[PDB]
Amino acid sequence: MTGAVCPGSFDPVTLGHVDIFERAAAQFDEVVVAILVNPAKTGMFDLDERIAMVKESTTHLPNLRVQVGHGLVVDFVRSCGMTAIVKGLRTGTDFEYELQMAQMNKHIAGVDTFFVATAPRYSFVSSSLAKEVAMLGGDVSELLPEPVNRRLRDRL
Amino acid sequence: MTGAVCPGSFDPVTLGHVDIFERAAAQFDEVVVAILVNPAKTGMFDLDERIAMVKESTTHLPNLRVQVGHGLVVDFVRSCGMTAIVKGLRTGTDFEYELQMAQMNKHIAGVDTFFVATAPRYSFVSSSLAKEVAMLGGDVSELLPEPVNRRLRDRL
Amino acid sequence: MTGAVCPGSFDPVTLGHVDIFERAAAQFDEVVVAILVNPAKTGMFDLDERIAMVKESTTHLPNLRVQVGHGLVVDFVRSCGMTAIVKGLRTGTDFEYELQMAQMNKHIAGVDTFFVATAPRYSFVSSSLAKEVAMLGGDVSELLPEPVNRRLRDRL
Amino acid sequence: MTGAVCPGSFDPVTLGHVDIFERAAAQFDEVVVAILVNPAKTGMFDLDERIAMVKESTTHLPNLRVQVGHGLVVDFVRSCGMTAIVKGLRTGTDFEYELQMAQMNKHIAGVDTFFVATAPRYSFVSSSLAKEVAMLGGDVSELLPEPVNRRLRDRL
Amino acid sequence: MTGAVCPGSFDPVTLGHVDIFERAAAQFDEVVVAILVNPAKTGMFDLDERIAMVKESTTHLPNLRVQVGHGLVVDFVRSCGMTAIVKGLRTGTDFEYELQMAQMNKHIAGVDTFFVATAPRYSFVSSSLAKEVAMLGGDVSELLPEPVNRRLRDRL
Amino acid sequence: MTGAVCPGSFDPVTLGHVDIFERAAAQFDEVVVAILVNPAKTGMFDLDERIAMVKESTTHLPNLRVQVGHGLVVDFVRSCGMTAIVKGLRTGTDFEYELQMAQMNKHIAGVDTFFVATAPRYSFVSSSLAKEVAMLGGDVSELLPEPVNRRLRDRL
Ligand SMILES: Nc1ncnc2c1ncn2[C@@H]1O[C@H](COP(=O)(O)CP(=O)(O)OP(=O)(O)O)[C@@H](O)[C@H]1O
Ligand SMILES: Nc1ncnc2c1ncn2[C@@H]1O[C@H](COP(=O)(O)CP(=O)(O)OP(=O)(O)O)[C@@H](O)[C@H]1O
Ligand SMILES: Nc1ncnc2c1ncn2[C@@H]1O[C@H](COP(=O)(O)CP(=O)(O)OP(=O)(O)O)[C@@H](O)[C@H]1O
Ligand SMILES: Nc1ncnc2c1ncn2[C@@H]1O[C@H](COP(=O)(O)CP(=O)(O)OP(=O)(O)O)[C@@H](O)[C@H]1O
Ligand SMILES: Nc1ncnc2c1ncn2[C@@H]1O[C@H](COP(=O)(O)CP(=O)(O)OP(=O)(O)O)[C@@H](O)[C@H]1O
Ligand SMILES: Nc1ncnc2c1ncn2[C@@H]1O[C@H](COP(=O)(O)CP(=O)(O)OP(=O)(O)O)[C@@H](O)[C@H]1O
Ligand SMILES: [Mg+2]
Ligand SMILES: [Mg+2]
Ligand SMILES: [Mg+2]
Ligand SMILES: [Mg+2]
Ligand SMILES: [Mg+2]
Ligand SMILES: [Mg+2]
Repeated sequence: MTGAVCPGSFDPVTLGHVDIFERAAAQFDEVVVAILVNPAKTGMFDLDERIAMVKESTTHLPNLRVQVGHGLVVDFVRSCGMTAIVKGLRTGTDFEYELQMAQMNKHIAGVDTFFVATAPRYSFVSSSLAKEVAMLGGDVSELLPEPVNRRLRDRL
Repeated sequence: MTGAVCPGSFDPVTLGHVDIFERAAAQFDEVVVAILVNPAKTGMFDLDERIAMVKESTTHLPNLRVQVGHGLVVDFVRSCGMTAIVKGLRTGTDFEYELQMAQMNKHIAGVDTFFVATAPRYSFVSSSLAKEVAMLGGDVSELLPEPVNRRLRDRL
Repeated sequence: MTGAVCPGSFDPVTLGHVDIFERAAAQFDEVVVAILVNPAKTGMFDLDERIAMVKESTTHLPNLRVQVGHGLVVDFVRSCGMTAIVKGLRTGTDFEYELQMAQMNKHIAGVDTFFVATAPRYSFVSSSLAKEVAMLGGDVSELLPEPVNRRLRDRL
Repeated sequence: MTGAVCPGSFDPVTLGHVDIFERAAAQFDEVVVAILVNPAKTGMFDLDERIAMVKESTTHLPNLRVQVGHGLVVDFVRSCGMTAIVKGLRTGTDFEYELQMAQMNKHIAGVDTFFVATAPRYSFVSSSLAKEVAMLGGDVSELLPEPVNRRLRDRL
Repeated sequence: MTGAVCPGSFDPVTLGHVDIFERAAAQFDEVVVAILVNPAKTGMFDLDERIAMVKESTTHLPNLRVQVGHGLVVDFVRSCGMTAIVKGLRTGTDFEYELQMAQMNKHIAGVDTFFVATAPRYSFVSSSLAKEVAMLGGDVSELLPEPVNRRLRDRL
Repeated sequence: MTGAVCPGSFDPVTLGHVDIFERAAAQFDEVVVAILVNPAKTGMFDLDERIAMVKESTTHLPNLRVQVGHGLVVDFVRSCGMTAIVKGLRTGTDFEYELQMAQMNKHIAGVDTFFVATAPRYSFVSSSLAKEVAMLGGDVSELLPEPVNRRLRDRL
């Protein structure tokens, strides 16, 4: 059984993430969305809200499951009995930076990384930027799934 | 039932190629190496020399098959009953070019593309560069597989 | 009295082009689309087919005019009584190439260049890529304007 | 009446900024230099000194005015009755990064962004780097307008 | 007598650094590894351990010496009676960023900078990334000289 | 006994070139400018015109010599009793291309490459671009040295 882990902070999940989830889900037997803890960076939502927002936006994906990660991505991936990561890429800069982590991840663990190009529509969409805009009152509603919008309309 | 295509000219196959082959064969049920026809320009090796070279270097990959394509990659992909292309990336610049190709392929045919970062040790290997060096007497034997080295000796 | 020129081959105009046109026409009193002659190589469409295509897609832009240029863009620009070029950019790589052109144009003629980021939805559209796909039977109709789609049908 | 807002922190303004100011001022009816507040990042000068340094360096630009911005750039721009931003770009990396903000800024507000390539002379000039060098005793005097130099010769 | 300074934090030195050291040492009369103090960023090792780790890994390099730097790299270089810096580059992004510092360093001090491309083997190797992996239990032993490994096997 | 080679076509030499020459001549005991033969394509200037141009612009560089190379640069380099190539870099993109070349040269011949960032003032100068502009009547005289300007006048 083929499989890939999609790691990230998903704080919050965006239509950009959901496109990746779908695209990954179309090509692997299982996909595991791994929500990584950052103990240094406090963020807008906590895990329960995070998982919940991913679960609500991915109901149409049976082979996909959501799960909290800790420690080294590669350790998490291997603990899923998988050997592959799937990440989106918006630009060549992202690639130059993801490249190093991917080559490190192969070196230490035999875990490979597959990259998908962002969808043209959402290429400018990122969690941090959507937050800041939303904080300052801008309408980011067309860039996020409704589960996320409802919860934002609660943090007004 | 999971499957990816690796399109390219493989004129000739390199260790870089073989690496992508292995890496895709490990994650998909089926891999199809697609040797693509270009009219301008004609290669150094002929279509059958290329299939032979690809077959000869992939004997350890039982889920891997080699076919020859004409026309759009997506037409070729759709015709294998597959919806997914796999390619290696050397640099951020490669990515920016392939990103345009990838999105255009997805738009016209729902065919997605998965990218895989070069292995550190072959990041400089490309077939055009290896050929240029071999024509002028440089030893590229450690960058190509034995089947290829063989065919190259008989052009000294 | 504020004016910019959009130089290019527009062989043929795409929705990407039209987007830049609109975006420049909104910010300058006058926009001049400059169809530039290249000897090597000859296009797919002929000079008058290109003007027709540009006129036909810009009927909603009253401050926009189309002229044909030969030679250096800066000579053409200076001759419209203008000091400013406007171009779209797809990627960081586009920028690095155009940056050299821009600075060289400013040095030799005091002509400046204003760059405008591609619209997300057309970031993959270029005329050469659209042509390549159309020659091989892919549907690019959603990336080009109706006047162009029309002329393309009559080459199937 | 055409117009563009030049936003930044201008702490302090550099000959790099002044070139942009001039170049923008040559193509729009009005230009508004917007000095953005960062409540997180304390910096070398405060607003009054900032505005003053810009005002002293831009006396030769009648259509230009200087003004403090708050909140979302796009909200500021719209409050000036304008629909355009003008930013300098030094490299393809800057572009990849400015691209996302620009596409976001169009999405949420219809505000467009125009980019100008830095002048070859000042391509390495940036406020933060000039500060650090000046802090550590290096002579950055040829990279900053005299209004800024005099004030630095006061912070020795 | 020709010479170049190799500045960095070397916390800790990697096989990536050692390749650079060697390559620099092969082309200049002397090389001075300059270990720069960052008073803001606390790091894993302190200077004595840092110098010691470099000294133990560079015994085979007679023309090379190790030394603590303070203040402006260019001031340090000039204090060695040298006029050149040598740095490794992994990617085009690094280059775009090192370019600005190098052009600044020429401007203020006539100090030039030479760049060497990383070795394919170690292209993904960096001190910070090796630390994090090692912190989290990954085996980075093949990416660091034995002097560094022994000391890491002490911080378990 | 320290030495570097500067390979290139120098068709013709520019101020950019001369800058690299000076910068290398300041740091190595010997510099060899290597004018490399290309069959496709033939230049604007002939091999002896190029040597003359390089000699005429480097009279102030006593440790600099000009030879003509055929074949691989590394063969030419090894034959000067040298192990080092020196090249200028304009952009991150230049770097990514030259990085492949550099690593391939090191692999096949132990020949290393040192890169030097363009001087700000000539960052846009390349010989192909200067030629294109001169053919169409633009004044490139401030970007090339007098010996070259001379030979160009006699092609107006
Ligand atoms: N809009 C988008 N399109 C395609 N892939 C995206 C994407 N946004 C994010 N991704 C991918 O999915 C991964 C998980 O995202 P996160 O790390 O949770 C935050 P982000 O949205 O990437 O941007 P941020 O790190 O600037 O907040 C990212 O590393 C990226 O590879
Ligand atoms: N050393 C390497 N490492 C990883 N991927 C590589 C690689 N070399 C090539 N690839 C990928 O595999 C695909 C097939 O390659 P081809 O189109 O047959 C020729 P090439 O070897 O890429 O070099 P060239 O196109 O510069 O001659 C390419 O699209 C490329 O992305
Ligand atoms: N989809 C798009 N979005 C934004 N700008 C674009 C664009 N496509 C083209 N442009 C810009 O408009 C200018 C005119 O384009 P042309 O030179 O006529 C051909 P092209 O459509 O860029 O593709 P090609 O040159 O790869 O065939 C280009 O310099 C480019 O920067
Ligand atoms: N030297 C230069 N040449 C051209 N444009 C420049 C420039 N320096 C800055 N700019 C542009 O003007 C904007 C305003 O500058 P600021 O944000 O005040 C600081 P900065 O000088 O850009 O560099 P920094 O952010 O590293 O301090 C920048 O975002 C950049 O787009
Ligand atoms: N693996 C590698 N290959 C080639 N050059 C490298 C290299 N790692 C580092 N260098 C070069 O040597 C310099 C000194 O390194 P340091 O600043 O001590 C930490 P680093 O290993 O570069 O990565 P970091 O800054 O992400 O921790 C770097 O600026 C880089 O130019
Ligand atoms: N303005 C400049 N500043 C710094 N380095 C430069 C430079 N112009 C060229 N160089 C470097 O010197 C080397 C020799 O150049 P050549 O191959 O002779 C032609 P070119 O002048 O680079 O432009 P072209 O190749 O685009 O026509 C190049 O490899 C390039 O890296
Ligand atoms: Mg993130
Ligand atoms: Mg190819
Ligand atoms: Mg074109
Ligand atoms: Mg800033
Ligand atoms: Mg560092
Ligand atoms: Mg050249």
